[PDB]
Amino acid sequence: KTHVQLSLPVLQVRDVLVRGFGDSVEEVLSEARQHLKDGTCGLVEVEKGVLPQLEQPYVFIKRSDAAPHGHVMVELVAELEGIQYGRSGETLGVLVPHVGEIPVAYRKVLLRK
Repeated sequence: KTHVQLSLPVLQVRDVLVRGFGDSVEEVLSEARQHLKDGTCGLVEVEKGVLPQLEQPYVFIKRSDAAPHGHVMVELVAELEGIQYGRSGETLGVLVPHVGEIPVAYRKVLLRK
């Protein structure tokens, strides 16, 4: 399937144990996609002071369209030293590995895979 319905655990930035997916734009997009498939991917909602507490490169989910079955259609955009790899809509948040942190909420997304 080109799209996959996911429910992403929303994590508080200060709870996150593994603060990024790796060391290159290509690695973090690779790792993010694998964690999304394996159900081991969390979402941090971006506000003032969040991104400096996470590791670059960042992986964002961004709205790709204006929402089947409650699931917002999203795609992945990476960012390193202020350059983004991809073009998409509004940021829903930054992706991180999920290693058992307790979420505050779930974000239903339809991931372009």
